[PDB]
Amino acid sequence: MNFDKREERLGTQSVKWDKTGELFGVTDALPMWVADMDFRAPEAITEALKERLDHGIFGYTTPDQKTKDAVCGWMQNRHGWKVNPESITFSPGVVTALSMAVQAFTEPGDQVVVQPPVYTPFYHMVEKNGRHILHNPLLEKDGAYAIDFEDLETKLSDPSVTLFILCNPHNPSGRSWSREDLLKLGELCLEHGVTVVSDEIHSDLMLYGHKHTPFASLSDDFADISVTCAAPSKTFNIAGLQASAIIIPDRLKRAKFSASLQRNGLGGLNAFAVTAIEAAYSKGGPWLDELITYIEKNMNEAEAFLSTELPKVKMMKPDASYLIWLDFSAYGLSDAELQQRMLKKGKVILEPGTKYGPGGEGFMRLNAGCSLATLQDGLRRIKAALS
Amino acid sequence: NFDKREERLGTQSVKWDKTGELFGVTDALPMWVADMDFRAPEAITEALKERLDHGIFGYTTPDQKTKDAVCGWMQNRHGWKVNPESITFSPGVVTALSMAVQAFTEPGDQVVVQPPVYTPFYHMVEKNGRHILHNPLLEKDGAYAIDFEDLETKLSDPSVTLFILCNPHNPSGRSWSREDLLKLGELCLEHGVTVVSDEIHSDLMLYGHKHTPFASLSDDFADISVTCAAPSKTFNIAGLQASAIIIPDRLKRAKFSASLQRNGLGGLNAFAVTAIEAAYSKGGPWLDELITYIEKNMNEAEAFLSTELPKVKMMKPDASYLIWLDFSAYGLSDAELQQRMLKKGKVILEPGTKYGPGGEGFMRLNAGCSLATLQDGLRRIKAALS
Ligand SMILES: *Cc1c(COP(=O)(O)O)cnc(C)c1O
Ligand SMILES: *Cc1c(COP(=O)(O)O)cnc(C)c1O
Repeated sequence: MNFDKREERLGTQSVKWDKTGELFGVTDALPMWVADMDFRAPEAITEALKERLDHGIFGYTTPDQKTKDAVCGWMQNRHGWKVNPESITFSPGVVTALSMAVQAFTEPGDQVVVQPPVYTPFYHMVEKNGRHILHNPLLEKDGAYAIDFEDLETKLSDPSVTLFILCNPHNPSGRSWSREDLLKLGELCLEHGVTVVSDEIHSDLMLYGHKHTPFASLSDDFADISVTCAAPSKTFNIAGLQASAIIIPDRLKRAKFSASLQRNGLGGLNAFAVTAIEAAYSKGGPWLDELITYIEKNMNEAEAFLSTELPKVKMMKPDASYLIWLDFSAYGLSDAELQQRMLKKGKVILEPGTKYGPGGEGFMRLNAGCSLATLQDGLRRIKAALS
Repeated sequence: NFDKREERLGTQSVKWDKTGELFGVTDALPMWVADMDFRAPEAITEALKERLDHGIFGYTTPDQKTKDAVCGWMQNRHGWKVNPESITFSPGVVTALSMAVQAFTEPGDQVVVQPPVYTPFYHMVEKNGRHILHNPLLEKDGAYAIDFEDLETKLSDPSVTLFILCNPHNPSGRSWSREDLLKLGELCLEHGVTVVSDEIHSDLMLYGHKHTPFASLSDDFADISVTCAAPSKTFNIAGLQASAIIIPDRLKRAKFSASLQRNGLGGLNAFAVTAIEAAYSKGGPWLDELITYIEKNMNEAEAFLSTELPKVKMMKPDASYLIWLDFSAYGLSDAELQQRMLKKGKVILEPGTKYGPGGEGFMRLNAGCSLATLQDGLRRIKAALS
C-alpha cells in the first residue's frame, strides 16, 4: 500500500475537514482532531463496495451466516478469541450499542462507573438516559495511565452501581490494559453484580506487538457478564458506513440488548455496512499489518520530535491506535487559551482534553492517522503555537 | 428499463434470501415485504460511484445542500414550503416513529392508529410502554374511509396524546383527501394531540392521485405535526437507511433531536448523505417513468382478477406498488389461505393478519417488479385457489 499518497478531503462532507468552520471558528487550520484517518479504505473493502453498487438494488439487506463467520474468523485470527456466531448482534455503531446497553442492563437512577478521562459519549449515553456517572479516575504513574483498584472497589460496591464501561484500548492515551488489570476488574464486577461493557473499537490497531486481551475471552463468568463492542470502523477508516458487531455470549443479556434495539426502531444495517464488515474482517489483514508499521513510524517521529524540540510537552506513547494524548500542563495555560494558540497561532486543530472530563485539564489529543508529511507539518504547527 | 430480468437470490435481500427462516419455504416467488425488484435510479447509482471513487469513508455529515434537495422536492412535487431548520435526518421512518413516541408521549399514554395498518406502528407504541387505541377504517365503495365519529370519541380521552397517520395508508395505498386531513387536524388541535404523519408512500401517486402533506394545510397544523419522509420507498433504497423528519415547531424538534442523541443516533451513513441529495435533486423523471410502469402493473392485475378470479375484490391503490387483495369470498381461514399461497401456488404475500383488525381475509401483493414477475404471481394466486 501507499500511505504517503496525498488525498484531498475538502468537499467530501467530511466532519474532520469540512465542518471546521461550524465547530472551531477557523477554515485555514490543519484538522488532526476527530478519530478518522486521512487514508483510503483498503482496496479489499472498496472492491466489494463497488461490487455491491454494481448489483444496483438497495432493498432491505441483512447480515447472514458468512457475515458472522468473518467476525468470528477475525477474532480467532487476530485476538485468539472464540466467538459463536450466535453471540453477535450487529449495530449501526458502537455509540448506539453503548446507549442500548445502558438502557438494557441498568434502571433509571442507577450509577455507571467509567475511568476518566475517557471518550465523551461514555458520559452522554449514561447522563442523557437518566443514569449517573460515577468516576474511577485513572492515575498517571511514570508517564502512563494505571487503574486505581482501591477507588474502583469502593465505587463498584455501592448497590446502585449496576454497570462499568471499559475502554480497552483506552481513549484517550491508547493504553492497552494488562491481563491482570482485566482479571482484577472482572472479579470485582462479579462480586459486586456489575455488568461490563467493553469498548474494544481500537483493539485491532495494536502497536509494537502489544497484545490485546478481550475481557470476555478470560473466563465463562466474564463472558456471561460482558458486552464487547467491536467494529471495522477505526481499524479500516470506515466510520462512514455505520457497521458494528456487538458480542454478548449470555443469551438473556443478548435478548435484553436486542429488545432495546427493537424498541428504538433499530436492528437493520445498511447494505454497504453488510458488505463492508464481511470484506474488512475477511481480507483486511494484510493492509492493517502495513498500517501498524506506518503508525509505529509516525509515533516514533512524534516522540523523537517533541522530546527534542518541545521538552515541556509530555507525550504518552500509545500502546495502540493512531491518537496521541499530549500533556501541555507545564505551560500553565487555561484549556481555553491552549486551544486558541493551536487554532489561531499554529493553525492546527487537536481535540481539547476537557472534552474527556476529569484528568483532561492541560491535555489535547493529536490525530497521527495521516501521512508522515502531514504529521511533520502538524508537529511544526504545535511548536509554532507555543511562542 | 423495468422489464430487465434482475437476479436478487444471493444478495442478502430480506425479500428473496430470508424466506426459509420467515415463511418455511425456499421454492416460492416472494411478493411480500415492500422493496422493489428494480435497480435504483441512475441519478443515485452515479452519485454513489463518485463517493466510492474518492475512496475515503470517514465521519460524513448532511450539509445545507442536503436539506435544499429535500426542500426542492417538497416544493416541486407537493407545493409545500419547508424551511431547512425544520429537517432532522434519521436512519429510517420506523426509527423516527420510535423517537416520536418517546419524545411526544409519557409511558401509559394512549396512541391512536387506524387499523388495519403497517405492523411497526403497534410495536413502536406497545414496546415503549404506551397503549394502542384503534380508530378502525370502514370499507365503503371497496375503498377505506375514516370513521370520524369514532375518531372524535377516542381523541377526547385525555390520556390520548398521539395520532399516527399513514398517508398514503399501508395497507391499501389509500391517499387521504384534503377534507379528510382538515377534519383530522381540527380534532387533534381541539384535543391537544400531536400528529405523526408517515408520508413514505407519498411520492408514488398513481393515476393522477395527489398527495397532501398534513403539515402543508396551515401554520396551526404544521406546528403540531411530525412529518416522516424518505426516498427509500420512492427510489428502492431502504438499504441505504436515509430519511428526512420535518418538525416545524422548534420545541418538538428539540425533543425529537434529544431522543436521537439519547439513543446514540443522529448520524447518517456516507452513502445515505449522497443518496438522499441525488434522489430528491435528480430522481424526478425516473420516478415518472416508474409511476407509469406501476399503473400498467395495476391495470394488468385488475384485468386478470376481474376475468380469472372474480371472487377477489382488489383495492386499486391510489399510491405505491402494494395491492391489498380481499379473498373473503373464498371462505378459507387466514391460515389455510397462507398455506395454499405458500405450498400450492408457491408464492409469498403479506398475510393481512399482521396488519391487525380489518385485515382478516386480506393479503398484500407486492407488484413492485417486472410485468412478467407479476403475471407469474397472479398465475400462482389462481393455482393456490384452484
Ligand atoms: C471513535 C470511537 C467510537 C465510535 O463508535 P462508532 O461506531 O463510530 O459510533 C467509539 N468508542 C471509542 C472508544 C472510539 O474511540
Ligand atoms: C416500509 C415502510 C416503512 C419503513 O421505513 P424505513 O425507512 O425502512 O424505516 C415505514 N412506514 C411505512 C408506511 C412503510 O410502508
